[PDB]
Amino acid sequence: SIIDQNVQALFNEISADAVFVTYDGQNIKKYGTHLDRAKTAYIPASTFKIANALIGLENHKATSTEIFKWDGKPRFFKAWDKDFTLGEAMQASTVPVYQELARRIGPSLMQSELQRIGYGNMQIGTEVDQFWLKGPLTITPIQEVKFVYDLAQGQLPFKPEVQQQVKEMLYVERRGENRLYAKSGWGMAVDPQVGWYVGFVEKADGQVVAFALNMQMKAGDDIALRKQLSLDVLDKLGVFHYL
Ligand SMILES: *C(=O)[C@H](CO)[C@@H]1N[C@@H](C(=O)O)C(C)(C)S1
Repeated sequence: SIIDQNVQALFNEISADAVFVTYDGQNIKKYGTHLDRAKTAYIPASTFKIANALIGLENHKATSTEIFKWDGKPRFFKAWDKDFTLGEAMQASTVPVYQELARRIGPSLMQSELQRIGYGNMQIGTEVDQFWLKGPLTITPIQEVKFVYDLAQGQLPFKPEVQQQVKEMLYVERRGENRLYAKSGWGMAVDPQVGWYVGFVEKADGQVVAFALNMQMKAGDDIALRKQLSLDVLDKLGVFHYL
């Protein structure tokens, strides 16, 4: 109860509309400045890389050790003018690498797969390398936590080793034997801009707590806030304490 209060007091800083959803395989809990956001579907943005990677590896469109060579065309961030493996690109949010992946998957296979796994509204439109960045694909924060919780538990409808590979692409840090897995997202090409920070905390016992920060974004917002806010919540909840 007071834990739940200590979490809300963090959201007093946050002028933006936000929601923080947690899941432990039984109960969904909601926190933030605007709770209806948990039931609302938004474009997945870079959080789709999780599903994309899974779909690609499952269908032999790539390997986890394969290197996606840079084409020489300067990308949106100078950081992306480089060669990447799916894991390195996952950490760096290298959009062009996953665009290449989506193109290799193709629109037919991408459609059937998203339908098979029930990922959000399962709509891709006509551009197989754009749907997650500008719609029509949408997904709710509740759908994100249930999806990412299953990845943690190896319960998604994919090969164990495929789920394993994508899981470790999301690894951030550990404290004791509690491990933090996460993925950030910023739907920059839509009004309103959507900000994501989706993941889970794996406690060595075997118990997992999946999480999903979903908030309103604006031009010029601090890129580090989403993660930082999420860690501040995970600390106050007792799921992932600071040192
Ligand atoms: C994916 O959500 C975007 C591409 O539009 C990339 N990821 C962002 C993020 O996770 O913070 C970015 C601002 C690095 S760009």
